[PDB]
Amino acid sequence: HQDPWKLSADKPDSNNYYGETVANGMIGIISSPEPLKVKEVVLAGTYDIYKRGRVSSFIPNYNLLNMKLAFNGESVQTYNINNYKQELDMRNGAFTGSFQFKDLATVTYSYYALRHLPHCIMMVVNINTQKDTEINVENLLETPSSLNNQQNYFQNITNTHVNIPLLTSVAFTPTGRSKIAVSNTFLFDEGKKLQPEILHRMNDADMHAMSFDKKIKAGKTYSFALIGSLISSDHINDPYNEAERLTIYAALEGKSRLLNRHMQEWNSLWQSDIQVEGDPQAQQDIRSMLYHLYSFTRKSTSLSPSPMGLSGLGYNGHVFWDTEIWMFPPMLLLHPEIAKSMIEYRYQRLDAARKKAAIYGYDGAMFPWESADSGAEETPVNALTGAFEHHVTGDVAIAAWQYYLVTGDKEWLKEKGWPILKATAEFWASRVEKNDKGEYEIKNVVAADEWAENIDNNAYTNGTAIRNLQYASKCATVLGVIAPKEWTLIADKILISKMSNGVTREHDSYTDQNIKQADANLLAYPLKLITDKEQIERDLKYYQTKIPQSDTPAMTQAIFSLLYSRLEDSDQAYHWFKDAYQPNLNPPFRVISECKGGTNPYFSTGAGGVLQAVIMGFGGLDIDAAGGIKQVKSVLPKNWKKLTITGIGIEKKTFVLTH
Amino acid sequence: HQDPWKLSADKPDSNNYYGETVANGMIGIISSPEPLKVKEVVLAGTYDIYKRGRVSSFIPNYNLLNMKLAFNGESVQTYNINNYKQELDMRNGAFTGSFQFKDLATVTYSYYALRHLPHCIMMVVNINTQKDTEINVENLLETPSSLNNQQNYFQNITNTHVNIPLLTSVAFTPTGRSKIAVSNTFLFDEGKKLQPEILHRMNDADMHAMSFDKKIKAGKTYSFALIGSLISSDHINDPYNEAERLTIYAALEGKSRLLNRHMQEWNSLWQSDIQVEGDPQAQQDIRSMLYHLYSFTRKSTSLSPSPMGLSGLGYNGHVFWDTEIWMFPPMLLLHPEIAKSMIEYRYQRLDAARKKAAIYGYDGAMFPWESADSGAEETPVNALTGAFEHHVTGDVAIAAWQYYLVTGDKEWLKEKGWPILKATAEFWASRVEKNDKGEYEIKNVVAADEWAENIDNNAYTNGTAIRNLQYASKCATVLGVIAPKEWTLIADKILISKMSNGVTREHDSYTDQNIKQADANLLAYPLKLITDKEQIERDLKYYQTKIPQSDTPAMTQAIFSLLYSRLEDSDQAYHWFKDAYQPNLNPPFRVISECKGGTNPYFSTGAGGVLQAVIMGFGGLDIDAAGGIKQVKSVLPKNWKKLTITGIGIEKKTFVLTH
Ligand SMILES: O[C@H]1[C@H](O)[C@@H](O)CN2CC[C@H](O)[C@H]12
Ligand SMILES: O[C@H]1[C@H](O)[C@@H](O)CN2CC[C@H](O)[C@H]12
Ligand SMILES: O[C@H]1[C@H](O)[C@@H](O)CN2CC[C@H](O)[C@H]12
Ligand SMILES: O[C@H]1[C@H](O)[C@@H](O)CN2CC[C@H](O)[C@H]12
Repeated sequence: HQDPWKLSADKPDSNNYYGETVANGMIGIISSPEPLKVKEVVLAGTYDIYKRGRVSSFIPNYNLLNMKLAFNGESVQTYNINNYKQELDMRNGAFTGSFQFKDLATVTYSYYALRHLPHCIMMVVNINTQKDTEINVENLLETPSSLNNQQNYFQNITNTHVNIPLLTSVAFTPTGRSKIAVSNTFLFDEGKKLQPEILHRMNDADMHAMSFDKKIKAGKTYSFALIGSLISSDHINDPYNEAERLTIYAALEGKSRLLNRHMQEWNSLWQSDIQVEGDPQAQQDIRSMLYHLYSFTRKSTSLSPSPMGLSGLGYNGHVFWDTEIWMFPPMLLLHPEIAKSMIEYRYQRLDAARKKAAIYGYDGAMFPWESADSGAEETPVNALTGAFEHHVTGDVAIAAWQYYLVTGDKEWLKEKGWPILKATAEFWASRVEKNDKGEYEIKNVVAADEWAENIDNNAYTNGTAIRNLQYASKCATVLGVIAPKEWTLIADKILISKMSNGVTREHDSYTDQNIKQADANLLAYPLKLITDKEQIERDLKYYQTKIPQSDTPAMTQAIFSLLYSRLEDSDQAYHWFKDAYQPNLNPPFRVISECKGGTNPYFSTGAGGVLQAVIMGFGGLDIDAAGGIKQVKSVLPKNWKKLTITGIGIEKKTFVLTH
Repeated sequence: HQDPWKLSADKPDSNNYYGETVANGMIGIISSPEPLKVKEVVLAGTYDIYKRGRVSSFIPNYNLLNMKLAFNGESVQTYNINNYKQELDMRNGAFTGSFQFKDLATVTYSYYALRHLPHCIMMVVNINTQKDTEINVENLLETPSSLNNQQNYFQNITNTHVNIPLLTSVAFTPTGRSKIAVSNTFLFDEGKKLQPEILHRMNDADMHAMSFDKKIKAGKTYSFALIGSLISSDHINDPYNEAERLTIYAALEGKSRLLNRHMQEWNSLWQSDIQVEGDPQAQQDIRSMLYHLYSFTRKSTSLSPSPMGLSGLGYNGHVFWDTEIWMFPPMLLLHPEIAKSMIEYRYQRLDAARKKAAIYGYDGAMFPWESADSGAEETPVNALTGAFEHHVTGDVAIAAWQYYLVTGDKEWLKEKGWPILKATAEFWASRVEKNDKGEYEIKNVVAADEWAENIDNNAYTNGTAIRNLQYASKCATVLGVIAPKEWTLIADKILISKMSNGVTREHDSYTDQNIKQADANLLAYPLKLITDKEQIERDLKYYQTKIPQSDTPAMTQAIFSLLYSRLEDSDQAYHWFKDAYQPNLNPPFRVISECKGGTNPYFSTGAGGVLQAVIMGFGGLDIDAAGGIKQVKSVLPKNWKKLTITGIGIEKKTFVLTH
């Protein structure tokens, strides 16, 4: 089960099973331990009030691939099949199940979130008979109880060449905010005259289904595919007609054309890759991390991933600084067009950030702690982060500036990056308070260490303010504009304090408390405000044991690893690399939970950080403050013979590291 | 009762009481004669169909500060209080009541529309008892009859340090257009363990309340605050969660931090001030006028005041040329950032003006007579002003050009000013008709003198067209773009005619009719098309007695005053200054009604005009046609020993005038 491209499970155990996701950055499909079922389907960009937090959320959507198969009237179930296996092929995001049904047939099915068609999904089923048999196949469209006011339709789209039977449902999110349309069809190889007749049943309020029978002689392969389109009023004006249109189009493209396009797009994604010799387990784990980030983002969009991407409803689908600081940097180096989508999400939401600042008594743009459709604040009101954790504004500025550093796109800097940098700097200029000594303070925040609430002069927050003001000032120079001289004055006098032992103090009330996650250490990486190796080391020694084992997110140990790599300490770097994610795994596919021993995968934020530990730490790769990518000193794990990182920077460079 | 900073009323008489307003440009709170109550609360930017005119209106909102206080079960009433006094502190917009309850305790309360937090209010209550006693306090959220489909909630927001009890209501404006949320909490000094238990009652369909009891020992002062947030779907997508978020935020900022920020913002506003020596009554009156304008506007927004600002529902909250010509000029000189918001309102509504022009058969932008949320026409259809009073378009142009003259901001001129000037000049170019003699006429309008309906070649209207065309042409030159030569050709030949006595004729059917308000005289000031002193004087002599005493708005005598000041006639200037507002006052705070002996305060338009009579007339200050502020000859009232005007223009100049 340590293939470098494929994650495999024998005999899924539903009592201890965490499903894997396939996704195209628009739809995510999460696996069920049951054959020919899916657990959950999530559509990006569709939010309504629903369950957790009393705020907007991703909505469980139609499990559009759900299928029932019977052989001579006997329904196929976990209990009456054998040699059942599942496999995720990370090369093309194919999820495949295979099993034997008694003495009758082998069944294999593969499904896909098509990479070129954001709103289309396909499942291909192959039946190989050992005896004469008759299959009954049913595709069910069950309206999830997250939706309401559903309608269940069925029709035949015909001409002289085709009969495309469309199974369509239309329904609404809880408050009516979004209209969802789903339309499915079967694809056959045998042609209009010989294809099975499709029956339609509407026997329940919340479910209808299309079905057929097919006799298959012993020794034959019979194949069919289900194609489905899933779209909403958040994506298109008329989702009903558009879903049907899309499914007709896809059906007429056909399975082979669809998969070829899909494969070509996945091939391009994997032109940026990480290869490790001497550690098959690391190789597979890292490939999984890349696979998840690639599946949970999409170039040429304004979409940004939640902490759980499209693996489910984790954290309501909301967008956090997890994108800017954790998922964005690895994607910026490997596929800058993906990073461009992530920053586009914030650029499009700059007006909402301007509104938030005004409501809370500040200038410029104040990005929300949690963001969704509008760009307004979406944090649950019971969490003080929403009102008080303000570093997110600086996080967005840092990412904006980095986008320009790595691409060198001055047109983008003028049209998009400067609007962000200017407004965010205006925010910080209005957010600081000057004291009697001429220092600038940022008082009453929630720290990056979120356990420290309503404290003053948080190290990370203050650091992000400094960087935002500096980058805005640098941006202004690049574009030949005059930046307020106050931005530099303020940046140079924002307080960052040391305790009497010379360690960076996390906030003004900090002595020796346990902390949730890295904060002061973030000044060393990513901010690079602390570059002195002795200071980096002192801060590591003091804070590394301050993070408890329980209830602490995977936003710490990857940074420790990276910093120990930059200090050329292989043993410590490797220790922290493993600790960053191996204690957070769930079976059978080694998906990553938020915390150690947690059960809420897939925490793409954690993957993002670990990828930085590999690329920026072990690989020594770094965003050069004067432009482009450079390489600094690094070390590898003892047991790693070679590290190869491909497709880095706009020059698409390959980096090879050995002992 | 002639403190220069405070308006005071002893023992409010509810049979003859017109309340005063505190406001932050977003929320206005109007006083009740009753202790611990408010009369009315208005939120800017929220409009729906409601009562007058069958068009969009401000909506009476939650009286969110309404409180009941009892001492040992005995509620506070008219009959059991003494030494009851109210005071408005204009320095910081604090409305304070104080009273003695029997011989047992003294009570003070102060409330604020917080200046830095547009959507937050606070009331602070202090109780000093002379014997041991127990108070019961109730805060009530009554849904006004203007709203529907209300929901009444209560909950505790906790952590190890705090228990913030939130009293929240959500409701809808009449047609469902806007969702309103209000959320209140109590602030205590004593901390979570010792603070009173908060009870919740929901005994009515349209009212719920939170309450507590507190024992107070003899000789001690007990203090608490009520904080409330009031916001709508016009302001934020999710007003429900945003109100609760805001109130939590405010509570954790705390009273002292909130009032410090409030005070700092008010301090800045009063850096522009008018000081009069030798007339305490004038000094107080003028401070009131400045106070109301400062309270009813907001820098760094796109908000514009209605004729009654946030003092009530007067004229449905709509925006009229009252802003551009009456409130905007004094604010442009004192605080250009306030003027900037006023013109921003129009800029953001340029599309809607373009739509109006197209619908009425013209080119360019035709600004509506009455504006609200969209920028479309909002005048009641029974008033011919909405279809036919077209000078508003010229008024917006004049203000836009003046903004540039006073700031010299060429970037603003390019991005915003020119778009307005260009489109408005295109309107006038399409609005005029050329006659046989080569003159340009503007036929079938309602005059600035609104009593003249469906007449031709109104003096003021024609003059605004001339200026709009001139200013647009000059703008084009500044920016180096080529302006249609037709604009100057037209401007030079727009008809303005004289009667046989050499007086400017109001319109083509005018001989000697009574007029509603200044019209022909407006050509002298503000337009400055008539500069010849003998002409100005003849127009004054003819028209000054044409305005009746009754049913004529405070949009005339201030201009007469200013013009007599420019003619250096102190007696006439002072006569008209007093006549402009003193006959319009309502007790006990000397608020200003629209007309003489009227009962509909507060007419902020009138204050705006009178402020021009003071600044531009007595002070001699003037917007120079070539840029900046200049000073022309003027006189003072005999009894005024000194006039000091501070914070004028972008140089923030002080002007001092004596006899
Ligand atoms: O942004 C992080 C935060 O830094 C952590 O304390 C964990 N949080 C949980 C949800 C999201 O991942 C968020
Ligand atoms: O804002 C986030 C925070 O970043 C996370 O650590 C988890 N919290 C739980 C509720 C809310 O989503 C809040
Ligand atoms: O614009 C003015 C108009 O010039 C006057 O005749 C009175 N009107 C009443 C409402 C608003 O003040 C409007
Ligand atoms: O247009 C305004 C006019 O400017 C005012 O003098 C009052 N009028 C009454 C109805 C309507 O608001 C109309």
